[PDB]
Amino acid sequence: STPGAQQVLFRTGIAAVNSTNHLRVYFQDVYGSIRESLYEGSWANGTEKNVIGNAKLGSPVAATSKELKHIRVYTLTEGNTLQEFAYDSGTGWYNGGLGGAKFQVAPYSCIAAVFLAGTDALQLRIYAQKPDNTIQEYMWNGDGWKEGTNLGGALPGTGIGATSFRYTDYNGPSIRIWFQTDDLKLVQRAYDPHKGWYPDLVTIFDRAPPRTAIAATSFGAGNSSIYMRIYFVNSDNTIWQVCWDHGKGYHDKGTITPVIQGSEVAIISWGSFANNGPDLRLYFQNGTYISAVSEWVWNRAHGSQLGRSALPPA
Ligand SMILES: CC(=O)N[C@H]1[C@@H](O[C@H]2[C@@H](O)[C@@H](CO)O[C@@H](O)[C@@H]2O[C@@H]2O[C@@H](C)[C@@H](O)[C@@H](O)[C@@H]2O)O[C@H](CO)[C@H](O)[C@@H]1O
Ligand SMILES: CC(=O)N[C@H]1[C@@H](O[C@H]2[C@@H](O)[C@@H](CO)O[C@@H](O)[C@@H]2O[C@@H]2O[C@@H](C)[C@@H](O)[C@@H](O)[C@@H]2O)O[C@H](CO)[C@H](O)[C@@H]1O
Ligand SMILES: CC(=O)N[C@H]1[C@@H](O[C@H]2[C@@H](O)[C@@H](CO)O[C@@H](O)[C@@H]2O[C@@H]2O[C@@H](C)[C@@H](O)[C@@H](O)[C@@H]2O)O[C@H](CO)[C@H](O)[C@@H]1O
Ligand SMILES: CC(=O)N[C@H]1[C@@H](O[C@H]2[C@@H](O)[C@@H](CO)O[C@H](O)[C@@H]2O[C@@H]2O[C@@H](C)[C@@H](O)[C@@H](O)[C@@H]2O)O[C@H](CO)[C@H](O)[C@@H]1O
Ligand SMILES: CC(=O)N[C@H]1[C@@H](O[C@H]2[C@@H](O)[C@@H](CO)O[C@H](O)[C@@H]2O[C@@H]2O[C@@H](C)[C@@H](O)[C@@H](O)[C@@H]2O)O[C@H](CO)[C@H](O)[C@@H]1O
Ligand SMILES: C[C@@H]1O[C@@H](O)[C@@H](O)[C@H](O)[C@@H]1O
Ligand SMILES: [Cl-]
Repeated sequence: STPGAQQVLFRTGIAAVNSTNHLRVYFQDVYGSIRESLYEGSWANGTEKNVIGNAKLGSPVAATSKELKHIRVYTLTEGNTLQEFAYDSGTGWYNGGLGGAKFQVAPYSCIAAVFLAGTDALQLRIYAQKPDNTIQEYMWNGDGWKEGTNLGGALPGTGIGATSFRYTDYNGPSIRIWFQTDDLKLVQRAYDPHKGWYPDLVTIFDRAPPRTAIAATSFGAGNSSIYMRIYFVNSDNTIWQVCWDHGKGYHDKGTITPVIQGSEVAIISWGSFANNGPDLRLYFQNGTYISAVSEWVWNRAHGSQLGRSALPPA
């Protein structure tokens, strides 16, 4: 290992945000602090100096952005309330208003977060699990944090993945979330502006490890068209990918890369098939320097490859 890698919590929550190939990755250190590593032509940071706040040890870590102008990082307090670390260009980092609402969630809750797509407005949707094991949506629409739609029961401790996109023929954003139910299946719920939340769950994987990590992205929105990718840790101790492609639906799935038992997972993307992409980056723990965070890359030029073997501070 390295003194650097040893600072990274084993099975840390992982999140990532980007503006094309300008990357930020969030993780928890062994003292409970949330740190940011960065890629701006090369990897940097992830040190004691790149602390953006503190969270309960073992906390989920979620993040969403509007390019790198506005970044929001979500975690649990020691009291099992949702909290938020915020960055705005020109202001830097501060404690977001989410914590002030004191939303109490199950101590084992995960978190997902999206900015709503296709608007300049800063509108956020956060997904977590309440003590009754239901998935609750929380909303910011410019005038305080409020509860949104309750999305029903899920396996206690389920991973939660989420993405927002805007079809170019729609007048408003869509949302898709993924989670695990008590029967251990992985499922999708869906929100469109005309149907609201679709009544029924769509199964994307028949049986997954209990509380397996779940991470999702979408890209290349067009007229009533989208591409989506969902990742989770399967029982073979690897990340698997599930593929939605326009015109084919949920038509394929397969292993991507080995991880440590119980690794968490983050995904970012940019670009589209129509324009010499997309690009995909996955972050996870695969045992490099024991506890370092590693990267997997997909692009058009070279397809599937391992990227940075050990992210800063390793
Ligand atoms: C090794 C090398 O010199 N090039 C290969 C590498 O590409 C990286 C470079 O092309 C670099 C040029 O300045 O641009 C990088 O963006 C790219 O790296 C990858 O993407 C960035 C955004 C981060 O995720 C990096 O950790 C990641 O490695 O890798 C590519 C594709 O995987 C090609 O092999 C290049 O030949
Ligand atoms: C690549 C690099 O060396 N970045 C360092 C630099 O980053 C900051 C500058 O780019 C600055 C220009 O006005 O804007 C800052 O907000 C930016 O901060 C970095 O990017 C944003 C989006 C956040 O992710 C920040 O946490 C991150 O630091 O200078 C800073 C210190 O000011 C850091 O050393 C970066 O390493
Ligand atoms: C300038 C200022 O006083 N900011 C404090 C205020 O933050 C809100 C304002 O910053 C407002 C005007 O620019 O923008 C809001 O977006 C912002 O709230 C933050 O961003 C939104 C998208 C949500 O993520 C919020 O939870 C988050 O705070 O009030 C906050 C508390 O809400 C802080 O005190 C800011 O310093
Ligand atoms: C897959 C398909 O073509 N039809 C399903 C699907 O409905 C589609 C359909 O309404 C089209 C209209 O062009 O818009 C979407 O593709 C929609 O699917 C919804 O969004 C996609 C991105 C996925 O997340 C999908 O799971 C979701 O349902 O779903 C409906 C459910 O009412 C029916 O199952 C159609 O037969
Ligand atoms: C839509 C479809 O049939 N997908 C196949 C396909 O996927 C490839 C393929 O569409 C080529 C076309 O030359 O473009 C990419 O390689 C695409 O890859 C898929 O999307 C990228 C973003 C990644 O998520 C990657 O993991 C994924 O496979 O061929 C592959 C095998 O090479 C599969 O058979 C898909 O189901
Ligand atoms: C985008 C939509 O915004 C509000 O209407 C919420 O009540 C819905 O759950 C959804 O998040
Ligand atoms: Cl110093």
